[PDB]
Amino acid sequence: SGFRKMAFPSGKVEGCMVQVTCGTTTLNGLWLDDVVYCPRHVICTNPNYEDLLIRKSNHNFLVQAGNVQLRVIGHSMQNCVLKLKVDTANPKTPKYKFVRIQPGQTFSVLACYNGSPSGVYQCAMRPNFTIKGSFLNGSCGSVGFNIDYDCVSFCYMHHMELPTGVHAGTDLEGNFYGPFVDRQTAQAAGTDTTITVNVLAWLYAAVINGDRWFLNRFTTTLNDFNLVAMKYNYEPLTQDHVDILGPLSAQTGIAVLDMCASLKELLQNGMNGRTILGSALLEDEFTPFDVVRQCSGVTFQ
Amino acid sequence: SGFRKMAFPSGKVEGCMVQVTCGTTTLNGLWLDDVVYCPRHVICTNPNYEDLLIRKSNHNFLVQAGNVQLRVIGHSMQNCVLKLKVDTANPKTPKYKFVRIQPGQTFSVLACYNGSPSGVYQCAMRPNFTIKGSFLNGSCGSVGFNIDYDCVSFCYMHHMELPTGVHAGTDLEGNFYGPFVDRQTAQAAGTDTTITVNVLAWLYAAVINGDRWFLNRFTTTLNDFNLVAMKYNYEPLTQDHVDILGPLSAQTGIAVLDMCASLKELLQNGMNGRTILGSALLEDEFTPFDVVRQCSGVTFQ
Ligand SMILES: *[C@H](O)[C@H](C[C@@H]1CCNC1=O)NC(=O)[C@H](CC1CC1)NC(=O)[C@@H](NC(=O)OCc1ccccc1)C(C)(C)C
Ligand SMILES: *[C@H](O)[C@H](C[C@@H]1CCNC1=O)NC(=O)[C@H](CC1CC1)NC(=O)[C@@H](NC(=O)OCc1ccccc1)C(C)(C)C
Repeated sequence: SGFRKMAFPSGKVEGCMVQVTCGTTTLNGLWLDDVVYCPRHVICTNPNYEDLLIRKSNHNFLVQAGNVQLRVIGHSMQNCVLKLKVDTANPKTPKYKFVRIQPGQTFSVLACYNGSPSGVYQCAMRPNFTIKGSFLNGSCGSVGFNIDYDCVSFCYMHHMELPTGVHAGTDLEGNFYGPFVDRQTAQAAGTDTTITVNVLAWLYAAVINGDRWFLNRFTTTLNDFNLVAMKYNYEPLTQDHVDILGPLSAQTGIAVLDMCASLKELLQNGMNGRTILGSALLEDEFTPFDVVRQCSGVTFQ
Repeated sequence: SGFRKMAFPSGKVEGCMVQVTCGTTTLNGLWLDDVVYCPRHVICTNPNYEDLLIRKSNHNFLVQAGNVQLRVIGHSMQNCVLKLKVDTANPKTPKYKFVRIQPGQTFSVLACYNGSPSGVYQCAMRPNFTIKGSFLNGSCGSVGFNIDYDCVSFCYMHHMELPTGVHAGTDLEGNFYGPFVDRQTAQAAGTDTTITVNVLAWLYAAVINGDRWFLNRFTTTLNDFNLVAMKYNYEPLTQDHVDILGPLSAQTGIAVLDMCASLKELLQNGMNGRTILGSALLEDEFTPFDVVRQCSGVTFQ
């Protein structure tokens, strides 16, 4: 019992983190096989990164793997990431993949400074393609990831903080999530919405854990719910979302559209001082998979 | 910027987790040097664990270190933990200590099943010596820990779930936190309180992060605050607590007793639909150290 916002164990990723210093910029890099990936804004000196990178030399890049130097034997840029070719393959390279996630999906973040891990936490890709992380100067190059059995799917590399305190970054192929650029220009996040399928998943987690007070006799149609969703700045719920909530609906014996009726009432009436799973707000950064994973006990290695 | 409930990187602990099977009980163990620590209720068959342990043989204990067998060459019981002497020292043993924490202190939990890590999350030792964890059948033997630079301080080993869905366990010397026993007798948690110094720390985190709406002109004395604390089932605030909040008070320029006045108003008036750091409740599982750590970026290795 219990429900916590739970990150993946970070060991496999910790073994990949290195420090990349170039000029007076230090940030983190990800060392997989004989390549170190890091944000291209580590490059010296509106910037024109192809200009800037040709002025570079391999010896300009100081890569720190713990206390061991890594000799850079080549470099290239891939969209907004730099790939530093090094002469030693990381002996701790896990089985891995580069995946791009969808808004509403969750991942763990290993926050790092100077190539050293500070902490691990979970978050979601918001509908507006930002993440609500916890990142200070020097955190660039920290990565986000999911683990499936033994394989690390890297999905995020951190690049910048936007002026609402939210964060933006790229996939590991260097392509930004959202309409952001690695320029210290005026950029704004854009209007966010609540991830409806996740809120419903979390309501199922609450039921599995004994919070039942928000349940009701009522029911509703998918269209009548989506009419209320739009009013409260919730994302529309699709038949695919109803399908993915299926297993949770089966386990609890509450039909998806019934749990939607509960959410409608919660949206129109509030919680009246009650809490759900220790929260006084409707939580939307747990996916249906996160809930099943946590309430069935799937492990990794 | 940002504030997340952040766990320590779990790598150093992941390398210590093993599976201990004995009869039809499987749970987790902690493998440090040539000893495996696990809950003594793994023992066969109101139980009398000294009786039960003498009936035992070394070969009764199946210790799984990944896919490698560990031969048990001796066993002894230390309070409510078993120490299984094995013939191989764990080559991945970190620098470590066994520490007992105080109510109000926080730690990371590496939740494990069958010796394999499932996830990592942060929590606090409640004033009533329970923790609000996330634990399913098979999680016993999972540990809680803090990391200071390179040294892992183990503080918790998981043993049981109480009938409110909260969790109880021991330090690594086998001594329970709180008045609990490793007996499937009727046991109840006992009345909990809110950890006041932590709530104030979290309010300082909010100010550091730009939430300022709850701040006020007012002030108050330590005794007049503690009179309001007692009314709302908050722990009393001591001059020592005021002292530890000192650094946060300095950084923000808000005197501790002023932030107490803010908390009084929040207690008497509620939040009126506002949120603080993404919460509609007053959060009390961040210590002053957790806040400083996260808003200054301390790392580990
Ligand atoms: C890399 O270590 C840091 C991490 C960053 C610093 C504080 N929190 C963080 O996550 N990243 C950077 O320093 C960025 C480098 C730029 C991309 C090449 N810069 C920023 O994050 C930057 N934000 C920014 O310039 O974009 C928003 C903006 C700019 C101007 C006007 C309005 C909005 C800041 C200002 C945070 C350093
Ligand atoms: C070890 O893997 C499990 C972990 C436990 C199961 C579900 N969530 C958990 O954290 N621990 C046990 O199975 C415990 C072993 C007992 C200590 C020797 N048992 C329990 O946790 C047990 N709880 C319990 O017996 O105490 C509370 C109680 C008992 C009777 C009447 C009122 C209250 C349960 C019932 C959860 C298995």
